[PDB]
Amino acid sequence: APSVVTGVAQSSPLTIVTNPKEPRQPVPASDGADYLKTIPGFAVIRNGGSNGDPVLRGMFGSRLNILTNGGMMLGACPNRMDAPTSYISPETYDKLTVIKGPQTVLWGPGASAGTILFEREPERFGELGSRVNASLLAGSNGRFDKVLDAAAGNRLGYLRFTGNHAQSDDYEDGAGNTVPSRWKKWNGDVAVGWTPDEDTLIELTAGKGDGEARYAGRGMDGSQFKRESLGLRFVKSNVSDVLEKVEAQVYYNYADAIMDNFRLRTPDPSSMMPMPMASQVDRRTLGGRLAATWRWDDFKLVTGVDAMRNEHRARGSKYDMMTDYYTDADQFPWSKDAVFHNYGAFGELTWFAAERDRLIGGLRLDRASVKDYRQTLANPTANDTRADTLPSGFVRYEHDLADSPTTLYAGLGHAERFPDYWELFSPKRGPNGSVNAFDKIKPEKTTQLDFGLQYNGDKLQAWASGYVGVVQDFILFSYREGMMGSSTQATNVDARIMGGELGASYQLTGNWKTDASLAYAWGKNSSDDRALPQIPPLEARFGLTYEEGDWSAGSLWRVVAPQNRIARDQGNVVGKDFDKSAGFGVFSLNGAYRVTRNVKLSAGVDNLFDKDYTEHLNKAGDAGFGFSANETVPEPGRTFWTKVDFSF
Ligand SMILES: [Cu+2]
Repeated sequence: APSVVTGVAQSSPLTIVTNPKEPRQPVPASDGADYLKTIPGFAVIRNGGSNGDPVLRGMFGSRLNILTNGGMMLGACPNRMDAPTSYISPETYDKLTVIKGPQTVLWGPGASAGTILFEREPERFGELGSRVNASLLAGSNGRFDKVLDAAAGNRLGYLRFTGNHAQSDDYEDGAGNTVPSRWKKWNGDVAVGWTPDEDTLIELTAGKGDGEARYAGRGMDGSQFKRESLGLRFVKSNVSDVLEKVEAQVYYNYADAIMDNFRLRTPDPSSMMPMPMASQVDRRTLGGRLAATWRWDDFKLVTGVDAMRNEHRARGSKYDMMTDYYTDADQFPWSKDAVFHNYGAFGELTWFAAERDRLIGGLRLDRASVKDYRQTLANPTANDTRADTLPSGFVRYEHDLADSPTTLYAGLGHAERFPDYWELFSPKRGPNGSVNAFDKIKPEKTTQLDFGLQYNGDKLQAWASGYVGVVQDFILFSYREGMMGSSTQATNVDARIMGGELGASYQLTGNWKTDASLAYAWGKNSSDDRALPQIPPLEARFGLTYEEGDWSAGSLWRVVAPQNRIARDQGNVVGKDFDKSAGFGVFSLNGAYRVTRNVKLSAGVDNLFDKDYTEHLNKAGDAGFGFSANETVPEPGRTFWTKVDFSF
């Protein structure tokens, strides 16, 4: 029976696995963050119509470790207008995996909050054959998506093409105002795979993508988000009796971004930027991974190394005051400001004691350097390099109850994250006493305890996952004051965090089903005896479902508490806290019909009751567009969408 997705269970301890090709009930804006909105734990900062910044249990930014096909794609805007999830079209992947908390060491450094894994799976052709999947979505406000996934091959290897094109106009809020929010996005990507015998795979991949998006939050819109990307991966299997797998992969991703104030808006003569202005930035990322999995019937061991160089450059437009001329950014040389390296080694080990007891541990050690290539701002850290060695690891114990189909789990984790591009270069001020941020921001050290349970019964599925943690040298942003616009200062503080997520799924009759989910996050700034900023409020979802093995309808109610813990004028590189937030409820409806084996119809109405509201985390709306300099960007009002999936 064909459904429409509205939440995801925790399928295993701390681990959520979904297929991002299923329709989702608050229809996602064709980016990475909106596909995480359905998973309890995740909030999204809103910037406009798309390209939100994702947040997991209140943690922001590089604390989330988002990988696409094992590789890592970093954007270039100093103010994270193109966060790593903005280059992702989840409709083109096949699997989405979320691992909550510092509880894997297999996928790179600094995963304090969690790991997110969008991946393509290799084809499985036997005889000579072909396969086409395609989808079309029309919705309110000029929403149109077009998605294609096609492949061909036999048992010796395959060609696969995936690609999408998606766009929408400005949406409107619960009060009929239109919000600066149009966007456009395309992606094209090729993969060639060689399977010379059943144990061997060599796959080669490349693609490009591009997009634009109007940003209600910011003083500039994204007129270009160019992506060029390349990858190679080698996998052998059954190398020996113990050696079960050897994986090597190299990835190259390149981001090339243009933000300006004149292509998607007109400059605004009251603001700090009253003339046409364009900012061009790029980000070149090269990395790879080598890994061996060993298996001997009571133990599994995975050992590997991984590396990563990333480079960052900028160049602006000019504008002559006495001529009204305007020279563009591409008429000038790129100016490097930062290069980052990381090398790491890792080991993860599982013990299958009995069949109701499981022990997992992992360790990883990291060498992480950054060089500051800025010559001026003169620059007291010009051409300075700095590094650190960061041990990280975790232990998880899982035990199944002999009685019921219940699983309990507890785990302890410790993660050290080196500061990222935004934490060292983007803040105009560093800590009191510092020459700048690059010199003094210390790495972040998180120590967290994760616990929860699973119940998979006949009519009743349920899961919970809680966390408690301290964070030493949490990298906090303080906007505090303005002097020519708002300027930030990065600092290090100690903090306490705690929260959890739970959910439940009950089968009423054979056709009727209802589910629920709750998500909480709490955070204290222990160094200053106040709350942590940018924490989302407690939130709850209720769904009702009718399936008749041919077609289904669904109802959804999202209920969100107010947030009364705020730390005004503090936050991250993207947003600051200003006001306690109002709660709200939003109701939604969906159906689905299987027309034939190949053609599946879906449709929904989002926010049926046209609620006027704003999430706590959304950006502070511009004021060049009519906002009171602090009101946050409003969520869309009533919206309809319809989608056809065909798989011939
Ligand atoms: Cu920008």
